[PDB]
Amino acid sequence: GPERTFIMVKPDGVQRGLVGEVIQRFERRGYKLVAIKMMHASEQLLQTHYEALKSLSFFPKLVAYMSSGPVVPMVFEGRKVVENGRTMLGATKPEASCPGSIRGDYCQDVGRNVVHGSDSTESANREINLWFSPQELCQYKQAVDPWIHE
Amino acid sequence: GPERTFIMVKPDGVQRGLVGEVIQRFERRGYKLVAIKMMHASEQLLQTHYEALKSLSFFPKLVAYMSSGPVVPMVFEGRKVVENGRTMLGATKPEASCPGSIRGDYCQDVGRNVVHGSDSTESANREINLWFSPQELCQYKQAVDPWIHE
Amino acid sequence: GPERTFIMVKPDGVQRGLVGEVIQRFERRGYKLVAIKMMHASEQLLQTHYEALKSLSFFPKLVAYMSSGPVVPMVFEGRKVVENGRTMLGATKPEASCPGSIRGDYCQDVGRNVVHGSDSTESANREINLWFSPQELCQYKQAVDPWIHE
Amino acid sequence: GPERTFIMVKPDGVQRGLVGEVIQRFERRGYKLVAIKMMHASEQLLQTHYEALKSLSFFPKLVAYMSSGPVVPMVFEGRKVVENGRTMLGATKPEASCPGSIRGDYCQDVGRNVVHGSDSTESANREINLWFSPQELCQYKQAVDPWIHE
Amino acid sequence: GPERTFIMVKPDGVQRGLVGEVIQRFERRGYKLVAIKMMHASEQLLQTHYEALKSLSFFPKLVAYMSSGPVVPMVFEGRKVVENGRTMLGATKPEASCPGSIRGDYCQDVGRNVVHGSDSTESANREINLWFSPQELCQYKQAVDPWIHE
Amino acid sequence: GPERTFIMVKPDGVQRGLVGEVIQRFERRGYKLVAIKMMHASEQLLQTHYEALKSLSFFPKLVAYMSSGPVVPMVFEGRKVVENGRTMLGATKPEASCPGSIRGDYCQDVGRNVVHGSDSTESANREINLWFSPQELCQYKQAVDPWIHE
Repeated sequence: GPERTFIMVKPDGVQRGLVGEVIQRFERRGYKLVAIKMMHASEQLLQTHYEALKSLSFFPKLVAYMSSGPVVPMVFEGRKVVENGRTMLGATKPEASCPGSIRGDYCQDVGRNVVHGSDSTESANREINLWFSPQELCQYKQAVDPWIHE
Repeated sequence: GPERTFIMVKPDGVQRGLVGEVIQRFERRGYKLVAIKMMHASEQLLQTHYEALKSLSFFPKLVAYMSSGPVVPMVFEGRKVVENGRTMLGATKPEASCPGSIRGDYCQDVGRNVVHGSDSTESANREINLWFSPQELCQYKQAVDPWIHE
Repeated sequence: GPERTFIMVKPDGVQRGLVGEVIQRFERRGYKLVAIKMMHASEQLLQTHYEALKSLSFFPKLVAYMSSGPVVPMVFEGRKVVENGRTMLGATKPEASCPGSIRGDYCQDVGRNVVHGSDSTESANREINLWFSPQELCQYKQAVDPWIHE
Repeated sequence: GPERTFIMVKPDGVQRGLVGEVIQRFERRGYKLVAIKMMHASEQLLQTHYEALKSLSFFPKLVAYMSSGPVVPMVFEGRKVVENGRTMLGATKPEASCPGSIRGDYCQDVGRNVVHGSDSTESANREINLWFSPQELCQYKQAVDPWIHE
Repeated sequence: GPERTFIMVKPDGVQRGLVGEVIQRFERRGYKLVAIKMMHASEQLLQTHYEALKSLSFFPKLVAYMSSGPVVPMVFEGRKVVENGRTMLGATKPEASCPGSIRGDYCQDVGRNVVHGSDSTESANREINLWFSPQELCQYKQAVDPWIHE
Repeated sequence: GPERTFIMVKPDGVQRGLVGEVIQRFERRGYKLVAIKMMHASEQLLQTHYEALKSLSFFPKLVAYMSSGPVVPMVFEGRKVVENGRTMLGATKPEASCPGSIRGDYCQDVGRNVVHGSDSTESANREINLWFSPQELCQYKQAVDPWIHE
C-alpha cells in the first residue's frame, strides 16, 4: 500500500487514561504511527465519519456523544494493519470480545467501547483523508523493518 | 441490578501471589470492588458453596483442597459482570483457555486453576450472600461511571 | 516476628482502581497477605488510627475525607516488611517520591496519595490490632519460603 | 494555573516504539493530555525551541538530529506537572537516571534519551505556545478530578 | 513424562528484544525452564530441525533466514506444556492469532513470527535432543509444585 | 569496547520465575544479549567466580547455596552496560534498593537477591571468560543501533 488504518480513541478512552495503552498495542506489534492529534470533533465531521449509520435510530445520540469530549484520531501503517487492527480492538460488543483485546480488557458497554478502528481498507483510506490533511501524515523508514516483515 | 458476581482466589492463587492480579483484571475493566476478605474457609461453608457438586466422585477431595490454605472471596459490580467474569477467568480447563484469560495466562491443571467465578446471576446472588453478610457489602458511586456505561 | 505491616488503600485508591496494583507490589516482593477487607471506616476508628495527629489543624479534614468512601485495610508479612513498605509506597509528598514507588507512579497531591503504610514496627502492631481481630489474621506456610529468605 | 508542561517524544523514541509508553506514564499519574501531534520539526522551529543552547558547540548537531525523523510534541495538565515531569523523565544522562524513570528504564546514551520535558514553568509556557496554536489545546473536566487532588 | 517442549526465539525475536518476554510467558504459567542457550544455528542443524519441510519450495529460503542472525533455543517442562505452548504462541499466521498470544501481540508477517514451538510430543522429544545434549538439560524440584498441579 | 557485563540469575531467581524479567529489563534498555545458558554451577567454578570473597566467613555457605539449584549466566552488550547493570539490579541489600530496581521490586533478603552483576569492567571481562568460551559469545548488528547511541 503501504497499508494504513485509522484508529480513534473515543471520549471515554481519553477520560479513562487509555490513550497511551491503545498506541502501545499497535507499537508493540511493529506498526508505525504516522499521524495523531487531539481535537474536539465537530458534529459535521462526525456525521461524515459515521455516514454509513446516518439512517439508523441511534445516529443522533452517537454523534452528540462523540462530540461531548475530546478524541484522539491517529493513523498506523504496516502489513495487514486494517484486519489486525479490528482483531486487536475486539468485538464491537465488549461481552463478545476475547480477553487480550482492547475492548475485552477495558470495556463493559458497547456505547462506551473506548476506541474506533476502520473496518475495511476502503473505509480506512476514506477516514484517514477525512481526519488528516496530507501534510499531517509523516513518513519515515523504520529501522526494524527487515525483522518485522519478509 | 446492579449486577454483581462472586470471585474467589483459591489456595493456589494465594500461594502463587496472584491476588492483586485477579483484582486488577476486574478493576481495569471498570468493575467496582464491593467486598473482599481473606479467610480459612470451613468444610461446612465449602460444602454449601459447591452443593451442586455434592453427588460427584471428586467432591470430598475438592472440599478438602479448598480448605487446605487461605482463600480470598470478593464481590464485583457492573454491567454484564457475571458473563464477563466467566470470560475473563477462562475455560475451567486451562488447556482450553485462551491466552489473555486468567487461567490461560497462569494455569496448567484444572485442579489448580487459581480462581472461582459465579456461572450465572442466580449463582452469584446465592454465593455473595453465602460468603458475605449485608454489612460487608460496601456501596459507593464511581466517579468514572458516565464513561464506563451509557 | 514474624514481621508484619499494615497497608490501607485510601478512598482515592479505591475510586481509581488501584487496589490490585498495591497488593501486587507486595506480592511480587514475596510478602504474604495475611488479612484484607473492604469497609466504610467510621470517624471513631479513624480518630484512633490517626491519634498521633489529633492535635494538628488538618486532622478533622483528614478524618472526614478518610470516611468519605470505602477503604481497603490489609496486612502483609515478611522480612523487613515495615521499612520496605515505606520505601515501596514512596515519600508522603508525591513530588518527593521516586518513580517506581506507588506515590511516584500514581499520585500528584499529598492529600490524595492513594495508600497508607505503617511507619514503625510499634505503629504496625497497633494498627493491625486496631483494624483486625485476631480471627481475621490468616496463617499459612509459603511454599517459596526457602527461596525468599535465608 | 492550571499547571501544564510540554513533553516531546524525540526521533529515537518514535523509532523504538515508546510513544504510548511515555503517554501512559503521565496518564497513570492522573495527568490530562490536552494536545498532541506527530510532525517533522523544521530547523527553524528547533532552533527556537533550543534557543538557550544556541551558543554551544553541540547545537548544530542537536538541531540536525532532532529534524532527522518525526517527533511527537504533546502537552499535559495537572498539579506539579512540570517538576513531576522532570522526575518521571529522569536525569538528562541515562547513567545518572534512577530505574523507574523513562531514561533509566529505556536509554543508554544522553544523545538518544527518547523524550524532552520542560525544565520550568516559564519554559513550559513558552514551549507550549511555540509548538501549539491555542486552537489545538483541548479542555475537558476530568471525572476523577475529586480523587486526584484536594 | 515429565512433559517437555522445545521453544526457540527466531532471529527477529532476538533483534526486537523479545527473548525475556517469551520466557516470562512460560514462567508465569508455572512452567520450568530446563535448558537455554544463544547460538548461531548452522545450515545443517536447521535442515534437520525442519526436515519435515525439506520438500517444499520455501525451505531453502527458510533455512537461510534462520541462520541469518542468532537464535535462542530453550526447553520448558510441565503439565500439557506442548499443547499449551502452541496456544501461547498463537496461530502460525499472525493475522489468525488471537490477542494475548505471542504472535497476536507482536507479529504481522508469517515469515517474521518471532518464535518456534514443538507441534507434538514426538516432535518435542526429537527437537530437544537435536539442539541440546543431555548434560545441558537441568533438573530441579520447583517449590510451588504442589500449587501448580494436583 | 564494545562494553559487556556478566549477569547471572541465582537459584532463587530461577525458582521464583524471574529469568525472563531480568532479561527483559536489559532488552528494553536496548542492550544486546550475546550469550546465555542454564547450568548447575560447580563448587570449583563458584569458588573462582567469588575468589575476591574467599577469605570471608560466609564464603563456604555462599558457594554451597549457589550450587544448590540451577543458575542462568548471561552476557549483555552496550554503552555503559556495566555501571547501568549495577543500577538496574539495585543495592546488594534489598532494603537499601530503590523501587524500580530488580532487588527493590522482588527481594527482601540479601542472601536471596535473585541476580548477580559485574561490579567493574575488569570484573566483567574476567567473569564473562570464566563462564563462557569464546565460541558461545554471539555477534550481530542491532538494527536499532542508530537510535540507541550517537
